[PDB]
Amino acid sequence: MRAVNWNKKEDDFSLMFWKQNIAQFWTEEEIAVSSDKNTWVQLSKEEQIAYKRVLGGLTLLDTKQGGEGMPLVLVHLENLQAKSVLAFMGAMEEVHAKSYSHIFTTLATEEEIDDIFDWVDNHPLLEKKAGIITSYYRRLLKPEVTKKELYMAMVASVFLESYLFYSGFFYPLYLAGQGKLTASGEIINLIIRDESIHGVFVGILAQQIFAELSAEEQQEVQKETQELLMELYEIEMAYTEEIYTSIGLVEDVNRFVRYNANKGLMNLGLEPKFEEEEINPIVLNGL
Amino acid sequence: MRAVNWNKKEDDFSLMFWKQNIAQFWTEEEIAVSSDKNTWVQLSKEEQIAYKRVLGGLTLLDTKQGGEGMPLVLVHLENLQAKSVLAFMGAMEEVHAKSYSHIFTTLATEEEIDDIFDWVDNHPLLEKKAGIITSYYRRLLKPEVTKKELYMAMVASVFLESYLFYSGFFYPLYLAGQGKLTASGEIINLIIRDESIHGVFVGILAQQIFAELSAEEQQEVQKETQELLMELYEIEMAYTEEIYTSIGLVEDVNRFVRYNANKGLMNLGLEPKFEEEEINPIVLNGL
Ligand SMILES: [Mn+2]
Ligand SMILES: [Mn+2]
Ligand SMILES: [Mn+2]
Ligand SMILES: [Mn+2]
Repeated sequence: MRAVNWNKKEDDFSLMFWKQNIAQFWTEEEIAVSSDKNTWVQLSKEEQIAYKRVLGGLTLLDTKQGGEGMPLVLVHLENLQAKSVLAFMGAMEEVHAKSYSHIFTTLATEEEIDDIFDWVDNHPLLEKKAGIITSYYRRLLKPEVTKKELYMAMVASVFLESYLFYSGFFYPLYLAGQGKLTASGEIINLIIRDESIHGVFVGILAQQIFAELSAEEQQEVQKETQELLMELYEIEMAYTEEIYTSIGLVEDVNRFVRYNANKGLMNLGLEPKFEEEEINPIVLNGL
Repeated sequence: MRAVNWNKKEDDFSLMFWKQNIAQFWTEEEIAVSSDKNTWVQLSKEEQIAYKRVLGGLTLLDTKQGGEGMPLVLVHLENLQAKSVLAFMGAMEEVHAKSYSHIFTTLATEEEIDDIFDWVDNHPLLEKKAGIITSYYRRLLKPEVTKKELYMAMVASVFLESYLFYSGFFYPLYLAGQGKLTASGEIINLIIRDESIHGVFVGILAQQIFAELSAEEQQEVQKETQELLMELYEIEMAYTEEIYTSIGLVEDVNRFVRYNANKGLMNLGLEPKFEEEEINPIVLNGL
């Protein structure tokens, strides 16, 4: 039975990703958020509610990535060095999820926080998008999985990591790029720094598996990936309209969703699907 | 679908375990092992070989705990705050496993390190003892698991990290308690500091599940647990004879194995099985 040996490379990249993930280690106690109270209180109630809602959705996605996505993908890997990096990534999803609570405890009353988790837990769009992603992960709950099943779980993980978070990341970046909620904006920027590297790494692993598929299974997975892309897109378009119609930003965020969906695809070594468009410089300045 | 909400307690202990696990965070790059070369080179051939053999075994066990044990147990938990702790613990098993390589790269040649991993990978005792523990984890590879199956996976996990590692931990501690290989002994003490709290935590969760079992399943699990304890003890007696006969420390290590088996039992809220004996004061000083 094999032990992990870091003095003999199992691949060309797991060590550098390991070192970068651990270099980027952080926890919420390193950022005081209370100085955001000042700008929080100058936001309209629509702006506040949008911010809370998006953070709630992000919390849910990270809870699923830490609790199901990284653990079930990593258990089936044979590459012990790569497994290690995914275990570390998995812990950081929990650090991310807990981070949002740290922001909530400063910006919202105990009752307002109950409100938001009730809204998450009962939300039909969040349930649909989480249900879809996690159905690929739950296929892995069996002793032996096919390469195709593992590949599609990794596509789903990248689509979560690189694509589905961004309808949520948009708004904290937008506010931070205007000097509002800048402490919370820092925390969001730490999460994004981690997720950028998560997405690349999982996408490298997927590309490896794809090369081990037959020409046929390669076609089947391309067809499934395009369908998954578009089913999530339709959910995301409904989610952005729900969240941002009150504040006039639906078209802005839609551009940023498509931009990030193309980044996910590129992480998988696939061609972009959406035409390039001008993304808001204020959110680029919040990055 | 539920998101983790750290502003409402899901139990009355996960938060303090989360904080302590993260307070204890460390990385191998924080301990330079090069000052150990001095004492390494004054060890006899028998001593050097026993040290490399035990570090090899420990590398194997941490590999399985990070790669199967924490992930499969955590995925079935419903408590989202507890899940989070276990995912953090899972990443630190990979930090543990990688730390042994860090010790190896300073003490041993590339060829010497190949020799060790060839020996761990083909070792029949290490295979049997890993295989026994990992068989409880592999039962969890299915959509629905029983309370009984989860409980026995948690017993196995505590048996691994409160009991099975200690036939290995003994030697680094025994050397470090004589002022030898003290830098490596630091890294071993950091691993033990983690494992000590991993064990307590998994055992709290096991006790919770045991309370949700029927009286009859409670009896069945008590029986399985005692049988498991003793099957592993027999394997440990063979391992300790193989490793420590050459250096005159078999009876010393056997006492430390029993002591730590009693700790594992106590972590599960069970009675100790072995008499209290005096453990080698030199390993206590290494700790
Ligand atoms: Mn995350
Ligand atoms: Mn991630
Ligand atoms: Mn460990
Ligand atoms: Mn452990």
